Amino acid sequence: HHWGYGKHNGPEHWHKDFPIAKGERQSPVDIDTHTAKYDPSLKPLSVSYDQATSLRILNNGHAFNVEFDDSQDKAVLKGGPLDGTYRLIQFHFHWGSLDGQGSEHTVDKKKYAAELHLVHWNTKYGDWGKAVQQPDGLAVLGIFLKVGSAKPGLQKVVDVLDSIKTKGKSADFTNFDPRGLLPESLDYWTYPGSLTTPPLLECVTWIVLKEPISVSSEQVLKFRKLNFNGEGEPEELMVDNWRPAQPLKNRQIKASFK
Ligand SMILES: NS(=O)(=O)c1nc2ccccc2s1
Ligand SMILES: [Zn+2]
Repeated sequence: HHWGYGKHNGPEHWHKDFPIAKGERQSPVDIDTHTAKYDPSLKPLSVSYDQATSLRILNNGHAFNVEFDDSQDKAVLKGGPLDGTYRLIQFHFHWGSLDGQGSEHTVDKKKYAAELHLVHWNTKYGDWGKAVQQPDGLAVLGIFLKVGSAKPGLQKVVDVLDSIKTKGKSADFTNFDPRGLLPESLDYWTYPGSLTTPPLLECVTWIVLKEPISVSSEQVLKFRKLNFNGEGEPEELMVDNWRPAQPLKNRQIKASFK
C-alpha cells in the first residue's frame, strides 16, 4: 500500500491499485434528503454498548483507531436494517483542514467538519477477514460532527492524541465509553456500500445518523495536529483524510424516519 490523501496518491488515484474503487456500490455518497424514502419497515437501531471494552488507540497513518475487544459479543449493533449481530471492532474519524469540509457522506451536498465511523462485523462470518468478503459482512454507523459546543465524551480521545502524533504510535486506551459520542436521536439513513479506504470492499451496510454531534473548535484543532508521517519524518499534518462522494448508481437510500 502507498495510497493516501496527499497531492499524488489521493482518492482519485486509488483505482489503479484497487479497481473496485470504480465499482457499483462505493462509499461515501451524497444523501439527497428529498430523494431518500421513508421505509416504515425499518426497525429502531439497537446500539448496545453497555459492555464495550476499549483497549488501545493507534495512529495508522491515515486516521486514528480506537480499538475494542471483539473476541466475544460485548458491544454490538443490531436492528435497524440489519439481520443478526454485528460486533464493534474500532471507531475512527475523518476530518478537514478547516470546518467547511471533513465528512465523507454529505447531506444535500453539505459537508460537515468531520465524521465518526463506528465499525462492526457480522458475527455469522466468525472473523473480520471472512466478513469483508460478504455483501452483508459489515455495518458502519456514521455520525456527523459540526463545530460548536464541546462534546464532553470526546475529550478523553482528544487528550491522548499528543501521545500518538505519528504513524505507528499507539497508547493504552482502556475504559472509554463510546456511548458518550452518540447524539440524542438514532434516526438514520441506510444504503449498501463499501469501505471508504483501501481495500474499498463492497461489504458494508451503511447507517448514517441524521443528527450531528457538536464538538468544539479546540477539540477538532487537536485532531488537525496529528501527522500522517512517521516519527522524525517531514511533518505532514493529518488533515483532509476523507474520500469524496462516489456515484450512487443503482442504489436506494432509505430513511428510518418520516
Ligand atoms: N472508513 S470505513 O469505511 O469505516 C473503513 N474502511 C476500512 C478499511 C480497512 C479496514 C477497516 C476499515 S473501516
Ligand atoms: Zn471511516
